[PDB]
Amino acid sequence: PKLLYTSANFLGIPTNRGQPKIGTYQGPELIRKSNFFQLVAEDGIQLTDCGDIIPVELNEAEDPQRFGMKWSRSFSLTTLRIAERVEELMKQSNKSTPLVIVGGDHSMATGTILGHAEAKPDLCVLWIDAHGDINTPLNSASGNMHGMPLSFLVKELQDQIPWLDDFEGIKPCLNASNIAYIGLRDLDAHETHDIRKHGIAYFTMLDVDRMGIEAVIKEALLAVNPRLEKAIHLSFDIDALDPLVAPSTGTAVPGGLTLREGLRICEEVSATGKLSVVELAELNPLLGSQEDVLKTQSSAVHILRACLGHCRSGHLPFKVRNLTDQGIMSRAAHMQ
Amino acid sequence: PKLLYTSANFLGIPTNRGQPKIGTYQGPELIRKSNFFQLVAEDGIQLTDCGDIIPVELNEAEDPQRFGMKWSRSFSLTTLRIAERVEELMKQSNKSTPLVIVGGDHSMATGTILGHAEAKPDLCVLWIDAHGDINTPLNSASGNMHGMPLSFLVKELQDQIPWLDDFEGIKPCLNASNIAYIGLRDLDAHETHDIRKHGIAYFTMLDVDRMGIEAVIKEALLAVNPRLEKAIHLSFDIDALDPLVAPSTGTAVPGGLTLREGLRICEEVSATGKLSVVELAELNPLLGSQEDVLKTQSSAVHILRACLGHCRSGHLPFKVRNLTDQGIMSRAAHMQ
Amino acid sequence: PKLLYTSANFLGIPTNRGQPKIGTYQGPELIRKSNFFQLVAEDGIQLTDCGDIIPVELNEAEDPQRFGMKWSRSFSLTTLRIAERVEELMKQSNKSTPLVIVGGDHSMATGTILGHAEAKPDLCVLWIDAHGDINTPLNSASGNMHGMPLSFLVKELQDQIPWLDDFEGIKPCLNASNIAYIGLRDLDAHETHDIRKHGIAYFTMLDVDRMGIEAVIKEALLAVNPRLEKAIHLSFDIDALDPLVAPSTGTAVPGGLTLREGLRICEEVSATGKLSVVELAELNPLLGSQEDVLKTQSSAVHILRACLGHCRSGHLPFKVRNLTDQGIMSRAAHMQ
Ligand SMILES: N=C(NO)NCC[C@H](N)C(=O)O
Ligand SMILES: N=C(NO)NCC[C@H](N)C(=O)O
Ligand SMILES: N=C(NO)NCC[C@H](N)C(=O)O
Ligand SMILES: [Mn+2]
Ligand SMILES: [Mn+2]
Ligand SMILES: [Mn+2]
Ligand SMILES: [Mn+2]
Ligand SMILES: [Mn+2]
Ligand SMILES: [Mn+2]
Repeated sequence: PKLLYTSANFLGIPTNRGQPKIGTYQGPELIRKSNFFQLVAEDGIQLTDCGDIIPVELNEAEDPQRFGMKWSRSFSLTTLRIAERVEELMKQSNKSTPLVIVGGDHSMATGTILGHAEAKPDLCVLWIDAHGDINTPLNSASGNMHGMPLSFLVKELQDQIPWLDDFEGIKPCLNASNIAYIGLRDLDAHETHDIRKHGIAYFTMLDVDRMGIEAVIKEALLAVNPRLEKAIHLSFDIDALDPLVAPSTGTAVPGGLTLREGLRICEEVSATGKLSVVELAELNPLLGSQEDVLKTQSSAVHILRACLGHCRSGHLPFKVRNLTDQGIMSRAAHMQ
Repeated sequence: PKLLYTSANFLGIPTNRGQPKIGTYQGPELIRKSNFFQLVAEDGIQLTDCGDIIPVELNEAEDPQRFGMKWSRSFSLTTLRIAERVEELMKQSNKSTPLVIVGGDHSMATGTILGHAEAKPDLCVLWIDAHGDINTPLNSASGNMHGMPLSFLVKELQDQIPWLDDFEGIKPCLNASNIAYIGLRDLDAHETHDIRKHGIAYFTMLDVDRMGIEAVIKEALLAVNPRLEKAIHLSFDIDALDPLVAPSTGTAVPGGLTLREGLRICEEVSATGKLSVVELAELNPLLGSQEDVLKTQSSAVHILRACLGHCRSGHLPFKVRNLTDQGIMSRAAHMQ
Repeated sequence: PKLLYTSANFLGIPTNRGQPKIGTYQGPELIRKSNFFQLVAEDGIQLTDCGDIIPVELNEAEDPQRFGMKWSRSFSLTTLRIAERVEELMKQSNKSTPLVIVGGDHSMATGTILGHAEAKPDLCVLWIDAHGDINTPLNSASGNMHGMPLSFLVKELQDQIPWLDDFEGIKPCLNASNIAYIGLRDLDAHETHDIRKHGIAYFTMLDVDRMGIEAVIKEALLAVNPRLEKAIHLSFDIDALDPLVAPSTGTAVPGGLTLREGLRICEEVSATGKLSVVELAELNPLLGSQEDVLKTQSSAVHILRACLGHCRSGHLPFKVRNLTDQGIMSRAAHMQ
């Protein structure tokens, strides 16, 4: 059989300074420890583990609050380290070779999209999330960076981003028109304001309920990738899925996507042939029971396999086995 | 932004004599103890806690079985106390001001609808429930009052209600044509008989499966509130939701509404502008594990927020924050 | 009211040599121990417990591996014992009288279909399962018989079945065109190859997602039972349902049918009037927590009740109770 993607790269980013619950740094390990790699090879894909990006984690004294942001210099230093590594991987990829990134809290997305856009400036972004993650710093109630990662990247938002020297190299590489959200159900007011003002395509769980996921996917792809010309950066927050199916995550919100709805998003996005980067964020194996962690891990693996082209309707074998070749008598043969 | 309802009243009714499992009396506390009030205020709604109705709970000697009914004089005395309090609240409400009632087992509905109809005689009732709760007393296998509350209220059923002096003030204020059921999946035979005989609109989980919830809501509202002329009494039994999402309740039945389907019912009913009373019944925080109770509580809060107009697609902020007003340099400003 | 089936037979088959996890032999007991029998009688169906089939379980020395198969002589001996008993029951059934079989691992299906086809050679098979269970022996990675049961039965597969004397009486009684799958999401490559090559109708969770269960059922029935002329053998693997709703089973796969989707399959299949045999496979009450076992048991009972005609929209009573006959004064009567 033929594959859309025959090889793929894998990268861990154990960010944990974007939100205060310890454990998202164990995200990549949660996936490495799974049968993910084995299942992908069983499908005929050559998957290369490119290791982990080491985040910059400064101490309290070196990284005081600034404009309410917690760990903002850790954030900016990490953003640039991430961007550099992703850019480098995406350029040696130039059948494309998708990069699979396992986080880590969602604050990594500023860095991953930054680097990705360097290699492929024309990209679009599909943001699968219960949350907007597009708070500008003075509007954030939490001061957690994992709630702001897109705001630094969107050109139309720059008049609401306070200036900092160490953020200078974080160049806004996205237009509002290049992003589509699926799964929203917990926007902060100011996000709603920005999303509506600048016309960012979004499809909330309400849209998913009224339209159905099949149409929502079609609409999202239509909105930001009409003729499949652009590379896709698929940013998948695990908390988009329902807590019944992904409990081990920092900010669970009831009424989420079913696993199946999530698989459909990924299957469709994979099948475009334009999946350039997929990142899975906000796994925290330190949250919930042991069985919660397994449910979450399992959901992540199915989700990630779908992204690489796994087909729930089955895969043909590489060589068809035949009974005679082993010198073995078949029942049909025997009946003579 | 504008709201359909800018204020709202909140009332607890800790009924527990309608069914034998202790704990539904802790229902209202389960919700007060939650972030419900905070979330509602965050949406710009002024919510007034009107306290709890104290139920009449007689002892065994004072309240023997009568026609098989358990605690029927506690029921009738409580029905009148409830009716009086609700009538009083709904008249000082005369942008309507919705009343949110947290139970308590479902037997409270005889009282709440009675009083509600006093203030607004022309109402319709949307009954969201896995059960009919319309057993007449000699047909009830359990003798539990929470399985009979509508039978006393429906005019066409009065020839099957045995007469009791203390029930005289429970005047049948509903026509069969004023009620619509959504969510049914466990009707007793005699309920099925009555529901079909007198032509009560009903939509079972089977209808929900074949029609989809969007159409079922439209049909229900069409059946009992064609042009949105009537006040709506929305009686929401928590056990309508699936046990996976509301386990802490006395008579759980598998195959229920998803949380999302429930939210859609409430969102639609809210958006009519006719939500006059909403009541949530059969929470029992004494049932199930600690995590079961949290799941149930959480579902109740999302459900109740939807009823008051909460929007999963987001809310605009009351004042838009701007970076310059604080004397702060934006990144866009800096780039000159 | 009228019933499609007024009586029914019940048979346990505690197979456990088709897969290595101990406990599927407790399947039938799990259902007998439930309120299943009571609920069915409450619907007006006369259900006769025909006891259990005793499987042949040979020791290691007597049953070595052959062509990789584990316990293949236990399998063949059991297949014939099952076939004989089912044939006998289905002939004394000649309003049909459905046979309800509770397993037991799925390897029993070779025997049950064999015997069923003896009594009703013209049957079709609806296979509800996350798995294909149609591996030929040299293609099986596990060597577990519960993954092969259909391969011995399908005429087009016989050139890939190795001959064994003790399998001679296992006569291939099915054509590829007589089988339809619903629920697939974990086919082995060689199954996919066979299913596509010989044109077996199949509807995976992907089809269920895109088409919706209502259409998938219609298509399946169209594919193998166009004008409802054929008896239906409904082979229901509990692991077709989602692990959230049937956790206690040996090979759980995420992203399954909802309980409701499963009920719809059964309701539709029941309503054809052609439900001849229904079998439920792969219950293992030795797996999972106590609450997992209850969830699974409960799902099985609802599923099996649906198969026998249970209606979620309610059942009429056998005799309508009337208030006057007991010499009792109604409220309506009193108001004169
Ligand atoms: N887990 C997430 N987003 O994906 N949290 C964001 C929460 C909130 N919007 C904030 O700024 O903190
Ligand atoms: N929880 C409920 N209804 O909402 N129980 C009612 C059970 C049954 N119909 C009865 O009369 O007791
Ligand atoms: N539980 C099941 N099928 O229903 N297991 C089959 C697993 C696999 N296809 C095999 O041959 O072992
Ligand atoms: Mn996020
Ligand atoms: Mn999120
Ligand atoms: Mn109720
Ligand atoms: Mn109920
Ligand atoms: Mn099976
Ligand atoms: Mn299976």
